[PDB]
Amino acid sequence: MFKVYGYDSNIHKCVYCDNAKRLLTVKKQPFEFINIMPEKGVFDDEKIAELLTKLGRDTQIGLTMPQVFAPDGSHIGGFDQLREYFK
Repeated sequence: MFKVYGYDSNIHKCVYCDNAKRLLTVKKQPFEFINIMPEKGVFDDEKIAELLTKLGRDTQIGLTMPQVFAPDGSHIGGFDQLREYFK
C-alpha cells in the first residue's frame, strides 16, 4: 500500500493532497493517508522520524508535502514524481 505524509483539511489545508489521491484511485491501487500534523503545534515527530530514515540517512532542508512511500517501503515522491512510479 502507498503511504502519504501530508495534510487533510481538519488540521491543515491541502489542494494537491486531494488531486493525488485521485491519481491512485484512477490506477486502482491500495493506499492510505496519514496526517503528519496531529497537533496544530508541531508535526508528529514519530511518523516524521521514521520518514527521515525511510528516505536514506541524511536531512531534508525544505521537504514539501505530501510525501508518499511505496508499499514495499520506498520514497516515491509527490504527484509528478509519483506519476513516474505509475507511468
